[PDB]
Amino acid sequence: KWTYFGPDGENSWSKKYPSCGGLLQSPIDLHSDILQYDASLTPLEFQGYNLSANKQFLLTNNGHSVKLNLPSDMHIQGLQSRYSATQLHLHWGNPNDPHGSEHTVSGQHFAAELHIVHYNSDLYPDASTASNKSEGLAVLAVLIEMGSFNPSYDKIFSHLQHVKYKGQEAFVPGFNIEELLPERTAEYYRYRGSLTTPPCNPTVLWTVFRNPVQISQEQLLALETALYCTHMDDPSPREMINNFRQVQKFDERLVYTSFSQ
Amino acid sequence: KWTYFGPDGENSWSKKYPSCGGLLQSPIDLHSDILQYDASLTPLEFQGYNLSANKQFLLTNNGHSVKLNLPSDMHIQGLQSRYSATQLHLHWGNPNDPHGSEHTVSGQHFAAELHIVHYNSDLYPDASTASNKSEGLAVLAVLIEMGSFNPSYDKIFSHLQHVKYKGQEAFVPGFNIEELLPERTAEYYRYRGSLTTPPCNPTVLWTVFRNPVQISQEQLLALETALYCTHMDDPSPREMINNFRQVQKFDERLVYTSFSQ
Ligand SMILES: CCCSc1c(F)c(F)c(S(N)(=O)=O)c(F)c1F
Ligand SMILES: CCCSc1c(F)c(F)c(S(N)(=O)=O)c(F)c1F
Ligand SMILES: [Zn+2]
Ligand SMILES: [Zn+2]
Repeated sequence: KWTYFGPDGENSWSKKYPSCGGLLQSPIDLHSDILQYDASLTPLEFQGYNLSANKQFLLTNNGHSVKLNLPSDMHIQGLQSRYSATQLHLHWGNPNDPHGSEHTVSGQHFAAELHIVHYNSDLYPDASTASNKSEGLAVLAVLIEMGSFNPSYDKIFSHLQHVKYKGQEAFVPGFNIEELLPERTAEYYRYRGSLTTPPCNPTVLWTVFRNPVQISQEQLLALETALYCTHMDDPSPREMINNFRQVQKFDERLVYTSFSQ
Repeated sequence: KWTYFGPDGENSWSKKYPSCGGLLQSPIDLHSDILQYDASLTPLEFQGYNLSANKQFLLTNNGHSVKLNLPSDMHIQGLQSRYSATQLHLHWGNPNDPHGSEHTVSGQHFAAELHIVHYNSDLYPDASTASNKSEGLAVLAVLIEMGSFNPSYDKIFSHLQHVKYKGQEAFVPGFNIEELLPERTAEYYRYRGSLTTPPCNPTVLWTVFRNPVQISQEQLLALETALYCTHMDDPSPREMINNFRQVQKFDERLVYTSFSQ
C-alpha cells in the first residue's frame, strides 16, 4: 500500500490514487500574501465533544497514524450542513527533525498536527460514503508545538503503549475532545482542499486554528517513538515517523481568515 | 508533456518517470536540523567561465525553462573529478507571485534560482551519458532575490523575447558567467540529490551557494512574462511560469555546509 517513505511514498500516490495528482490538494503553506479576512467566518460550535466517561472509544494504529474513533452524535454546528465526527488522528516528524505538521505557517512547520475528521451527515450516511462526494468532509486542524505538559493530550498518549504495531487496538474512555483545541478557536484559517492521505479526494473543508497547542518535550518524543507502521511480526520493522505530506502548490487562490488582527 | 501545473504536474511525474518517486530527490528545504558543517568542503574554482564576448552561445527554449549552452572548456576545479559545464537555466514564479526558487532556506522561497549544470567529463563523453550515472552531474545553484538591477543576468534576459516559444533558439554573446555567482562562493551547502525535473535521476552532486544574488522587479517580470512552454503556432498556449518543483522529503539525508555558522 501507500507509505510516506521509499518507493510507495507521496510522489507515487497518484498512480493508484489519481486524485492525489488532481485539483485542490492539501496541505498548503498559510502565508500572508494569500490570506484574506472574511467577516463571514463566525465561530464554530462543538457539540457532543464532551464524550461520555462511561463509553469507550476505539484507538487504532492503522499503519499510517494513530486514530481515535468518534461517535456520530459529536458534530460541528455553524457550517452549511451538520458535519458529524468520525475519527481523529495525528501527523508528526521525528526526533532528529521534530517538525512534522502538515500545514505550515509562513513556511514554518509546527511539531505535529491533530486532525478531527467530520463528514456531512445531512447528505451521507457515513464518512466512507461521504469521503469522495461533494461537500463530503470537514476537518479541524490543530497545530502542535513543544511547551508545557498537556494533560488532555495525555488522555490519548497514555494509550500509545497498547497500539504500538499496525492493526493493534485499544479503548479510550470518553473525555472532552474540546480540551484538545487551542485558545481562541474563533480565530482560524479556512479553505477548500483535500484529504492529505490517499485517496486525496478534493472534498475537505479545512479549518486550521490560528493558535497552536503545547505538549511537553516528553509527550512529543513519545508520539514520535511509540509506534510502528508495521505488524508486530514483521521481520523488517519500520518506525512510524514523518507521517505528513509535503505542502502542495496553491496558486491564484485565497485562504480566508476569521481574524484580521 | 510533463508540466508544472495541472493533470501532468509534479505529483504525476512518477507515472512516466519512475525515478521521480525514488530516492535522493531534489530540491529540499535547507534548515538547521539537517545541516552539518564539514571542514573538508574547500572552495571551488571556476575555470573558463569568462566566455569570449566575440563568441556566441546558444540560448534555447526547451518547453520547461530557458537554457544557455556552455562550452566544455568551462569547468569546476575542486571536486573529485573535473566537471565541465554543459548548460545553465533558471526556475521562477509568476508576475503576481515572484517566489519560484526550487531550494528553500528555513522554509522561505527566493524569487528565482539559477542552475549551472556540469558533468563528469573525466568519466563521460557528454552530460546525457553522465546523467544516468551516480555523481555524474554537479549542479551549482544560485538563489535569486528581488533587489537591484543586475546587468550580468540581463545579458541572458535581454534575449528572451527571442526564444519565447518551444524550439526557438537565439545566440547570446559570451560574458563572464562568474558574474552570475554571489558573494563568498566559498560558503555553500552540499548534498547528493537529483535532477529536479523528469526524469529525476538521483545523479546530482548539488552545491547551493549560501548567499543570494539580486535581480530587479522589472527583470523578474520580464522573465516571468517572456516565455511559453508551447510552440509558436500551438492553439492552446501555456505560459512558462511557476517552473519549480516543491521541496522533497529529506530524512536520513544530511546537507553539509562549508560554513559553521
Ligand atoms: C473516511 C473518513 C476518514 S479517512 C481520512 C484520513 F485518514 C485522513 F488522514 C484525513 S486528513 N489527514 O486529510 O485529515 C481525512 F480527512 C480523512 F477523511
Ligand atoms: C543532462 C540532464 C538533462 S535533463 C535536466 C538537466 F539538465 C538539469 F540540469 C536539471 S536541474 N533542474 O536539476 O538542474 C534537470 F532537472 C534536468 F532534468
Ligand atoms: Zn490528517
Ligand atoms: Zn534546474
